[PDB]
Amino acid sequence: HHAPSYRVKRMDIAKNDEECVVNAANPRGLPGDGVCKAVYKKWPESFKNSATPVGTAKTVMCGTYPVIHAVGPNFSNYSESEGDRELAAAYREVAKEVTRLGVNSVAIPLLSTGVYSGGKDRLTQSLNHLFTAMDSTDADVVIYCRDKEWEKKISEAIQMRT
Repeated sequence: HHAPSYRVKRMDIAKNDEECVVNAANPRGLPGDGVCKAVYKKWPESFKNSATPVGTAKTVMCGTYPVIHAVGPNFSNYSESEGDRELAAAYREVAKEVTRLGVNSVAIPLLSTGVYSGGKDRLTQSLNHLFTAMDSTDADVVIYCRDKEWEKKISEAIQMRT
């Protein structure tokens, strides 16, 4: 009867200690930048046939370790309305993959907050969708960020729900 938890860590997600990782992927399975680039530096072979549409997730196993490539929308290309739907869908596929894989924990970045943000602060939007999808899962979720003010805000958002 372990208590499923949410935690935040301010560090490179490629160094995670969880049972699987969510990559903030692009649709074509390219090395990309930011989080995707850091994931490519550690598990480049996880990009073998990882291309998948926006709003979906595709898991590639690296030995026993799952890399869940979750493709959020680029808000430079998507409208606020359609991008919101796609961002929800990506996270819903993450929850389904995490459940299917039977993992006890998962490392997850905030989708669509880096170069896909359209130059808007999307912390609250992305985190809200992350919770909406992951709340009904029982895996321990560890959210990764790099910015210290973002760490504070994510931590505050987690603490205030209980």
